[PDB]
Amino acid sequence: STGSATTTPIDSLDDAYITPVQIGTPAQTLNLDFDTGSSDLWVFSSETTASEVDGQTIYTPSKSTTAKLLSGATWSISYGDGSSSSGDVYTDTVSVGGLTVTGQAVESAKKVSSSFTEDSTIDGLLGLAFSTLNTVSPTQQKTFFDNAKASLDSPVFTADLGYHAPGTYNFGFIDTTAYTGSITYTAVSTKQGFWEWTSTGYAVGSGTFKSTSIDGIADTGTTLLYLPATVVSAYWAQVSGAKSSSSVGGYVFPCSATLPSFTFGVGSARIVIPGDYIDFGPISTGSSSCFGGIQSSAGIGINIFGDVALKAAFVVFNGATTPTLGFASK
Ligand code: NA
Repeated sequence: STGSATTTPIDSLDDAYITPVQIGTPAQTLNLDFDTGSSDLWVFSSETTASEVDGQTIYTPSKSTTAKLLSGATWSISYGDGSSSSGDVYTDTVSVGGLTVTGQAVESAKKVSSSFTEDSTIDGLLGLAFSTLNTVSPTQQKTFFDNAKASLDSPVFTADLGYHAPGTYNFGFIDTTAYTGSITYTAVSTKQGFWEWTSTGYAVGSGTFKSTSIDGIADTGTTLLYLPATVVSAYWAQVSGAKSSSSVGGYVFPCSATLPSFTFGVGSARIVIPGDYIDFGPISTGSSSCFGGIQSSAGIGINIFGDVALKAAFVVFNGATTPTLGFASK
């Protein structure tokens, strides 16, 4: 089997992407944030504290003829941005882009933190990291990918995120029309439950490539590119008037600037992030200070190749017995 679903930016900045997901019988379609940096499929629901729901579409298990309470199971998750959610668990039928899993754990939120309530466009998350990070207690649950894997034509999914445009998540096949050149594969460590890999270096604009190992995760659920402070300083030094602002919480730059590209290495291959991808716009409405899309990972404890990096590539998440990542230009 295979599946193919379009993923759509939630706003004009590509802060996140939403993908429709069919849950239950008859289908309830919710727009989920597919997150390769977490392992829970959780949804706003009929159980969510009413004051914490503001425009989201909710999953109502009582209206699904295939929903079953996973008795005694609870979940609770905290993300890198300080957001959180928790609740109980149902099993149900879940379909993505025509690919169906029966008996998927669907984590029903009783509580969500303010950042979820305030984002009316995201109805929940669908985790695509390794199932070792799933938070369901006392019986850990599998991701949608892990449950689908054995049925797939190939044990892979691909992320093809758009810049200010829709893109695609495919399950079970490589679309050889969706990228240019060849795919370069690189080793993954699953030791922390993430799609963790080592980039071979970087360049700033038309500058020389610096060969240096940068361990990080491929995380579709993180907006920005978080790299070591040396790398990030080197990048922003090439933008007149850019500075790190403790008050704003990262590097800002004059909105009048033209940003340089940023290149990252994947083995001997190179993925170029155009400068425009690094502009996250005014820090507040009408400001002439703009927020940068490359930020320091210092204090986060891991480098994160989030959407700013991933949307410059066609990315293969290879879930074979020895997982690997693939990157192609597109
Ligand atoms: Na922000």
